[PDB]
Amino acid sequence: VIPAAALAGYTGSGPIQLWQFLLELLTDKSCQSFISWTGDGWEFKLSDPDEVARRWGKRKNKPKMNYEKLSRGLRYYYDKNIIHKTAGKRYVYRFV
DNA sequence: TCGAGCCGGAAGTTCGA
DNA sequence: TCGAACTTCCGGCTCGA
Repeated sequence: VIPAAALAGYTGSGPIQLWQFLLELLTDKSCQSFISWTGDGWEFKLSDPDEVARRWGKRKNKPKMNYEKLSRGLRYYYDKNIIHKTAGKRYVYRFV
């Protein structure tokens, strides 16, 4: 249930691109047991990023990273038109 | 009445060409 | 060698039960 490293298998061919990784993990395995992926147009909410949130901080050899970070670094990520957060709730994320 | 998560700004080091 | 890129630290705002 972690086909990320198996799907990616994308080697140390340079650090991955932030959103490309997140976007690759998005349209990936089930995502029903650890998060919520609607089966309609393109809506993505983070229900329980327990494995995602700790993988995010693990890549940096950092043991634990709360989710506030993503609301932090992901927010400042409005540099390119790639992932915009939804003004609906707070754990609702979206991509263009 | 009380706690929790989200956001605002800046600085610092490294990548590919 | 050049410029941009993503990360992390400090402290502050408001909502629901």
